[PDB]
Amino acid sequence: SQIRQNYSTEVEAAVNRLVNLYLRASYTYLSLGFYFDRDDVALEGVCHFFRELAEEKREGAERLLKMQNQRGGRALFQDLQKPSQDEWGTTLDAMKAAIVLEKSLNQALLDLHALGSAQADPHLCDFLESHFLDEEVKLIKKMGDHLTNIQRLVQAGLGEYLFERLTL
Amino acid sequence: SQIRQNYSTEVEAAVNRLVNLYLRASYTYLSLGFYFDRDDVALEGVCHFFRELAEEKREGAERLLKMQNQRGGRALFQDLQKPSQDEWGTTLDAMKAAIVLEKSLNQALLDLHALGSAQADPHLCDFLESHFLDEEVKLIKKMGDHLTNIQRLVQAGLGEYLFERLTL
Amino acid sequence: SQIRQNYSTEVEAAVNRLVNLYLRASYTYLSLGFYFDRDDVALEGVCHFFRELAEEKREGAERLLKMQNQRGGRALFQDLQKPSQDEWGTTLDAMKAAIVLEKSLNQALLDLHALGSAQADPHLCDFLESHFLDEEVKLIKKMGDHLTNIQRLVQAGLGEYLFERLTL
Amino acid sequence: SQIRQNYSTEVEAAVNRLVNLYLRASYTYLSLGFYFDRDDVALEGVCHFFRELAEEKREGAERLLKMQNQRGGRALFQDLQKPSQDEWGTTLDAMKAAIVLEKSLNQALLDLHALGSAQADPHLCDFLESHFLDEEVKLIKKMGDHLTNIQRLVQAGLGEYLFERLTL
Amino acid sequence: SQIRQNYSTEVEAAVNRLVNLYLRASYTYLSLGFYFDRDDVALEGVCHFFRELAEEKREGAERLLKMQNQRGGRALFQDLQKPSQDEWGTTLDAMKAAIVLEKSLNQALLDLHALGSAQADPHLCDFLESHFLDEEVKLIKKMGDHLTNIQRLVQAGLGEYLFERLTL
Repeated sequence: SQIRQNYSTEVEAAVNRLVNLYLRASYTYLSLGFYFDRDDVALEGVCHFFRELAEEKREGAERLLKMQNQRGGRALFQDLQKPSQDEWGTTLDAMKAAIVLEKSLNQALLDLHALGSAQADPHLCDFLESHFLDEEVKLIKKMGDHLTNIQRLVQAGLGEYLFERLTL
Repeated sequence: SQIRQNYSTEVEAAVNRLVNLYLRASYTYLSLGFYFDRDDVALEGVCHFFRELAEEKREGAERLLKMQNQRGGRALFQDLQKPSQDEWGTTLDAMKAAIVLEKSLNQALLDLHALGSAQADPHLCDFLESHFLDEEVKLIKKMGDHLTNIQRLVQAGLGEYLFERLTL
Repeated sequence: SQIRQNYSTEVEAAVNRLVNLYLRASYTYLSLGFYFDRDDVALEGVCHFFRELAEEKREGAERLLKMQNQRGGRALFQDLQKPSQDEWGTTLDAMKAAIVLEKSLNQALLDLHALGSAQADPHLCDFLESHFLDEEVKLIKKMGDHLTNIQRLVQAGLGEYLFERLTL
Repeated sequence: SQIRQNYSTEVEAAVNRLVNLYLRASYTYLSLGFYFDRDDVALEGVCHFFRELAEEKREGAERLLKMQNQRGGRALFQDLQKPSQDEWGTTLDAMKAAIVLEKSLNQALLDLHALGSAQADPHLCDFLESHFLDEEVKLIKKMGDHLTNIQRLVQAGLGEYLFERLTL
Repeated sequence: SQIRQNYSTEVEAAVNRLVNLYLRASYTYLSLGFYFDRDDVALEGVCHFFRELAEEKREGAERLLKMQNQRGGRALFQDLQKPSQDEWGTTLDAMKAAIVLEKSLNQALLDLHALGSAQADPHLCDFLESHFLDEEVKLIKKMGDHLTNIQRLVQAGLGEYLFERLTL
C-alpha cells in the first residue's frame, strides 16, 4: 500500500482465488498419492508421481502468495475443498483425473493472464509466463504421454504393473 | 484388510480427524507466515518461524496417513477449514494463537492415545509417543519461552524488532 | 535372580514361547527360501526374499533371548516344529502363507504386550513396542503390497516371472 | 540502421529518456550514500545500502544503452540533473525519498512497456519484463519492508542505530 | 597413612569441609541454571552460564578429593544442604547471589591457605594457589563485570533480554 503500484483489485482477488486452486490441487494429489499407497492398490511409482505433484502445487501456491505480498496485495484464504473422489480407481482413471485437474488450473492461469493484459499489468503477465504457463504446458504433455502409454497397455493388470515399474 | 489386525474402526476414524487437524494447522501457519511477510508488517524472522511450522504440520499429517495405510485403514479427507483470522496482529498475538493451536493438537493426540489404550492398540500408542507427543511438548515449551521473552520486551515497536532480529 | 525385579513368571514363560515361535518362523522361511531355489521352481528373487526373512526371525529370537537374560529370566528351549508344508506352490501361495505366519507372530506379540500391561511390566511393554510391533506392521504391509501385485499379475507364468524380476 | 527493424522513433526516444532517469537515480544514490558517510551522520550500513543502489542504477542505464545499440537506435545524452536535496535528514526521510524515486522509475518503465505494446514491439516488452520490472518490484518491496521497520523503531536515535546495525 | 607426611588432621578436616562447600555451590548453580530454563523465565544464556559454573564447582570438589587421597587423608562426606532459594528472581538478583557465593568460597580458600601456612604445609599452599585462588579471582571479576552491565541496563525487561542475548 505504501508499495502498491499498478496492481488492480481485480487481479489481487483473482490471485487469491488462484492460490486456493493450487492448494486444492495439492490436496487432491495428496489424496491420489495415498490412495496408490493402499495395500490393496500398491503402486508405489504412482504414489511417488502424485506426491511429487502435490509438492509442486504447494510450491506454486507459495510463489503466488509471495508475489501477492511483493505487489502490496493482501493474501486472503478460503476453505480448501476436499478432493472430488475418495477412491481413484485404476492408474488410467487417476491420470485422466490429473489431466482434467491440470487443464483447469491452466485455464485459470490463462484467464488471469488475460485479466492482467486487460488491466495493463505487465509484471503480473511476465510472472505467470515465467513461472507457471510453461510448467503447466510441460506437465500436461507429460501426462498426455503417460495416458497414451497406459492406454496402449490396457491384460489390464499386467499393463498397469509394467507401466508403474518401467515408466514411473 | 488382508493386512488389518487389531485396528478398530474408532481409531481409524480418529486418525482421519487428526490428519485433518494437522493439515488445518499447516494452513493456519501458512497464513501466519505470509501475514508477517506483508510490507506493512515485515518481520522476516517471524515469517520464517511460521513457514517452518507449516512444513512440520504437513509432515505430521503425512506420517499419520502413511500409518493409516500401514495398518490397513482407509484415508478419508474432509474440507480444510480456513484459518480463524485474516490478519494476525502483533508477534505477541500470533505466538499466543500458535500456543493455543498447538495445545489443541496436543489434546487431540492425548485423546487418541487414550482411545488407543482403551482399544488395547499398542502399535498406535507407541507410534504417537514416538513421533508426536514429545515433539508437541518440545514445541510448546519453545513457544512458551518465546511468549515470555516477547512479553518482557513489550516501547513495544523496539521490543518486537529486537525479538525478531535476536531470537528468531 | 539377584537381578530379577518386576519380572513375572507368566511373562518369563510367554517370552520363552515367543522365542520358539520366532525360531519356528525362521525355519519356515529357510524351507520357503530353498523351495524357490529348486531347479524346477527357480525364482531367485523369491528365494532371496525368504532367506532375508529367515535371518530377521532368527535375529528377533536372539533379541528376546538377550532380554530374557537381562531381566533375570531363564531361557528354556523346546523342539522346533517342522514347517507346515514340504512344497510351497506358487509365489502367490507362498506370500499368502508368509502373511498368515506374520499375522500369527504379530498376534503373539500383542498377547504378550497385553500380559505385560496386566502385570504392570513397562520395560517388557517398551521392549516389544520398540523392537517388534512396528517391524511386524511394516513387514505385513510390504507383504500385503506384494500379494496385491502378484494377484494383479496372475498368463500366470509370465506374471510370476515379471514380479520376481521387477519387484523382488 | 542496416540492422534496425520494428524499432519506432518513439520507443528510441523514450529509451534515451529512461537512460537519463536511471543515471539521475544513480546520482541521487551517490549523494544519499555520501550524506550517511558524514562524520555528523555516520551510519555506515545506510551509506553502503545507497552505494549499492547507485551501482545497480548505473548498471540499469548501461543495459538500456546496450539494448538501444542492439536495436539500431542512437544513444543521445542529456544533462544529469543534480539530486533534489543536498542533505537527506534521517534514515526514515532517506528511505521515503528512495521509495518515491523507485516508484517514479517503475512508472517510467510501465509507460515504456505500454508504448512498446502499442507499437507492437515485443522485443522491447520482453527486455523490460526480463531485466527491469521484476527487479523494481523486488526493490520496492524491500524498501517498503525497511520503512516499516524504521517506523516501528522511531527513542528515535536508538531506533536508527539499531536498524543500521541489525538490518543493514 | 603409609604415605601420609606433613599432613595435619586440621588441614585434612578443613579439606573435607571445603569439598562440601564446593559441592553445595555446584548444587546451587544447578538450581540457578534450571530456574532460568523455566518457560516463565526463559533466559537460555543465563541458564547456560550457571550450568557451566555447576560443572566447574563439581570439578573443584573432585580435584580436592583427589588431593586428599594423594596426601593420605581420608575423604568424609556430609549432607549437601539445599540451595538458599527455590526461585531466584531477576538475572540481577541471581548474579548478586552468585557473587556472594563465590566470595564465600574464596574466603574459605583463603582460610585454608592460612591454616596450611600455619601448619607449614607448602604442598597444600601451592595446590590452592595453583588451582583455586586465581580461578576464583578471575570468576569474581567476570561476575562483577556482569553485574555492572546488568545494572547499567536496568526498561528492565528490555535490558535483561539484551544482556542475555549480547553478553551471555
